[PDB]
Amino acid sequence: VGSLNCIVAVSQNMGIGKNGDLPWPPLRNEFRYFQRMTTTSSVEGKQNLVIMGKKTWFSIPEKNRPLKGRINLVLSRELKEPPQGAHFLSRSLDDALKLTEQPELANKVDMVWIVGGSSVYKEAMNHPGHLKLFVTRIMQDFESDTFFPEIDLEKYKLLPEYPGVLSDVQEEKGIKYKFEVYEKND
Ligand SMILES: NC(=O)C1=CN([C@@H]2O[C@H](COP(=O)(O)OP(=O)(O)OC[C@H]3O[C@@H](n4cnc5c(N)ncnc54)[C@H](OP(=O)(O)O)[C@@H]3O)[C@@H](O)[C@H]2O)C=CC1
Ligand SMILES: Cc1sc2nc(N)[nH]c(=O)c2c1Sc1ccc(C(=O)N[C@@H](CCC(=O)O)C(=O)O)cc1
Repeated sequence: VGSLNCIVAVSQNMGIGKNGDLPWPPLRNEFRYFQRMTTTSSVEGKQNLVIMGKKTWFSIPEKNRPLKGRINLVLSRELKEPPQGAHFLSRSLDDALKLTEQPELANKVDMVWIVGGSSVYKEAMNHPGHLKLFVTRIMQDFESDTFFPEIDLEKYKLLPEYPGVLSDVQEEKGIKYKFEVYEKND
């Protein structure tokens, strides 16, 4: 198994969701960035693993589930088995990450990407060791009912460059946004 990473898009007021979807209208190139980051694996013969809560799973359009080219894992303590289309089910983040070490996955998984929601982002952000956050800053306020936890900048350093991530301001549908990469090690 390789690196541990979170990825999120967040408004200025720290919103990530409203009513089971995103706070903003569809930003097609932003979605494509999510796809490219989470799918792209530098290691031959491996895929990346995506870890998500149950509501996040059901917020992805059924036509796009499972996220293609990635191993899809859902966190739930109420489900008895993975939802239709998903590959794995875990009862805790610690369990999911230990599973990547088991014989069924140990040599299949390159990067791990945590794709939300709010509880798993908060727990991940405080997981030991080396972790990166790929954050899209949506530069407007949007009504939301689900929020991103606080990024502790004493530990998470905003990187001044990263290969493959555009540095300039993007704009779709009249909404400006920018890509950021943070890293901690503790
Ligand atoms: N802007 C963006 O980047 C993102 C936006 N979103 C949005 O956020 C909303 C969904 O997020 P949110 O409401 O936070 O919900 P989650 O996706 O976190 O789903 C919560 C459910 O997942 C299970 N769960 C969560 N964490 C764990 C855990 N560590 N171990 C075991 N089970 C866990 C629980 O299910 P159970 O009760 O079955 O145990 C819990 O009720 C939607 O609006 C979605 O569109 C989501 C991700 C990213
Ligand atoms: C669950 C997360 S993490 C995240 N991080 C960033 N930067 N942007 C987001 O919008 C999301 C979301 S919400 C989301 C909902 C649907 C999809 C989706 O349907 N993705 C498909 C299709 C992508 C595409 O149509 O461009 C894919 O990754 O293959 C992706 C993310």
